[PDB]
Amino acid sequence: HHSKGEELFTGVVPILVELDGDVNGHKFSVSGEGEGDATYGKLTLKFICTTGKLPVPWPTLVTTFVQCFSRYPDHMKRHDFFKSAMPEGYVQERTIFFKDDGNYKTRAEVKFEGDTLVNRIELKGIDFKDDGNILGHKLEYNYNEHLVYIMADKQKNGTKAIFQVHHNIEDGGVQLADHYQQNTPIGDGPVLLPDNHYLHTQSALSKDPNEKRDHMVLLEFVTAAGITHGMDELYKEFEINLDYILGLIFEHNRGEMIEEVKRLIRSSLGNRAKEGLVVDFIQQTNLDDLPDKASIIDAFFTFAQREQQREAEALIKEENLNEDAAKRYIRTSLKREYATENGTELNETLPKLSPLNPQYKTKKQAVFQKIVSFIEKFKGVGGKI
Amino acid sequence: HSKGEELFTGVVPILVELDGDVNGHKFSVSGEGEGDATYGKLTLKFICTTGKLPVPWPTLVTTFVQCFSRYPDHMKRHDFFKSAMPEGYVQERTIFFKDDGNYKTRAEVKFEGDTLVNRIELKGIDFKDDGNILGHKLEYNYNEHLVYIMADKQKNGTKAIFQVHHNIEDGGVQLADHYQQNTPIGDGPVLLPDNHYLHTQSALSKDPNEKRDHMVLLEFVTAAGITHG
Repeated sequence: HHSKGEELFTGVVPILVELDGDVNGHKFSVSGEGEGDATYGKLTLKFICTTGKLPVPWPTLVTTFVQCFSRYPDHMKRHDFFKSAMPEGYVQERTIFFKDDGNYKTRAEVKFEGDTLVNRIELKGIDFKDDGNILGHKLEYNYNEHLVYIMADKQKNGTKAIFQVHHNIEDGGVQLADHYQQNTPIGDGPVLLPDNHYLHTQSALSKDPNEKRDHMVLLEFVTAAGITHGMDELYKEFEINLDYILGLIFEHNRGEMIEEVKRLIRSSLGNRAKEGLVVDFIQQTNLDDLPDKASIIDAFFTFAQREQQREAEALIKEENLNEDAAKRYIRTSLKREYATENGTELNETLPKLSPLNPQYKTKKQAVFQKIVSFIEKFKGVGGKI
Repeated sequence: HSKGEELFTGVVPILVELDGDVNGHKFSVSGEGEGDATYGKLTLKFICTTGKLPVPWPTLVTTFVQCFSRYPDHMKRHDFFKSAMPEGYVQERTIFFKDDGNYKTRAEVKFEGDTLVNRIELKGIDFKDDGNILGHKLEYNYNEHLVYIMADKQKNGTKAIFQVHHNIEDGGVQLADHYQQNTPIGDGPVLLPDNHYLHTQSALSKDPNEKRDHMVLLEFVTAAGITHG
C-alpha cells in the first residue's frame, strides 16, 4: 500500500451524494446513492431531484455528482491523491464554463461519514441564457468518454485538473463544458502528490422505469493512465503492469514469491491469464543469479517466448492444422493482439480430419476457440513462432 | 466497406509539405516517413527548411493524416478518412490558443502516385510576442488526447472538436481548442460515421545527426467509442 487511505477502498463502499443548487435563481435539490468498487473503477449511483423538476439537464451535473473511486493500476498507485486524503477527505471546487452560456461554480466536501463516502455539494450557476442549451433542455440524455488531466498543486498540497466535456446537443452539434478543478485536503496528514497523469472515464445514463420522480441512473468506469510520456510503442496497460510485477520479483529477496505473484496478478486486471506462465518462471529459474530489474524482465520474456512456441506447436498438432497457414494466422493474431474469424486466414488452417471429435461445435469453432485462448495468454510476450 | 480501405493494408509512404505565416513570421516545413493503418502507427521527421521555426514544434503536431487510424473491425463502417481515397479530403481547422492567437489551416490529404501527401497552408494572427507560442515557452513533449468525430451530412463529410493540452515549460498548461472540417475532394461515395473518437498517442524527439531545426514524431491513432456490431 502507498497510503492508509488506499485500504478503505479495497472492497465495495456505499456512497451518498447531496447537492443543493441555484441556477439563474432556480433553486433545486438532489439526493443520490449507490456504491463504488475501486478495484474495478466502478460506480453505480442513482440521483433524484427531491424538489420536483430539475431546471438544468441531468448530464450537465454528472461531473459534479467521487474520483477516490478511480482504478489506479498497481504501477501508478503512488499517484492516487484522492484516496490518500481519506478518510478526512478533500475539498473539490470547480468552475465549469459552458461555451456561449453560463458557468457553474461548485464547492464540495468528499469524505467518509462513517463507513459511507459522502459528496456534499453547493452549486451556484449564473449568466445562463433562457433559450440556451442548459436552461432550454436541449442536451441529449447520454454521455461521452473524457480524459481528466491531473497535475499536482504543491502550494494548496493537492491537485489541479483541466478537461473539456462534450454534451451532445439534441438534433446535432456539441455543447462544450470546460472544467477547471481544484482538490485540497481537509486534514493535515501526509498525502500523495502525483506526477502528471490522466483519468479515463466512461459514463452511461439510464432511467429506472419504476421511478415516478425526476432522476438519473448513472453507471461509470474510471481508469488512471498517462503517467509516462515519450513512448516508443503504444501504451498497453497490462504490458506495463506485467513489467512492474516482475519488478517486485527482483526486489523480493529472499515459495512466498509464488503467493505474491498469484496475489498481485489476481487483484490486478488484464494479466489474469498469465498467472501460470509467471508462476512457472519463478519455480524454474534461480532468481539469485539474475542481477537487476531489467535482467529478470529479459529472463521472463525469453522463457515466455519458449512456452509460446511450445504451445503453438502443441495446438497445431492437437487439431492437425496445416502448419504454414496456422503459423501465419497465429503470428498475425499475436501482432494484432486478437484472432479473427474474418477473412480466409482461419479457414486455411483447417484440415479435413482431426484427432479429436469436436462433439458439440464445428471444426472451425473448435480451432478458433482454442486460438483465442492462446492469444489471450501470450498477447504481448513478443518473439517468433 | 470502402475501396479506399484497400490502399491502407500495408506500409504507405508519406510526404508532408507546409507553408506557414504566424504574425507575419513565415516558415516552411518538409516532412516524410510512413504510416501503417494496420497498427495505427506513423513515423515522421519534419525539417524547417527556412531556418528557425518561429512557433514551437508541438503546436504543429496536429497540423502535420488520420486516414492512418487503426479502425477496429466492427468500426470500419465509420472510417470516412480512408473512404475518401485516393482522391482524398480537404481538412480545415481553427486552433484557438487560450489567451493568445489562433492558427487557421487548410490542407489537402490525398494520394500522389503511391504516396499519401498532406499539403498545408497555415496562417496565425493575434499572437502575443511574449506569449507561450512566439516566446517558445512550451515543453518539447506531448499528451494523449481523444479526437471527437461527428458526421456532417450537409457537407458530405465530418467534423471534429477536441482540446490539446500543451504543457508550459516550468508550470501549467496552454490549451489549444481545435475545430475541424473534413470534406471529400472527389464526387464518389464516402462513409459517414456515427459519433466515435480517436485515441491519439504521440512522442516527440530529435535526430542526433540533424543539424537543422526539426522534429521526429512517433504516433499511434486508434478509433474507439463504439463496442457492438
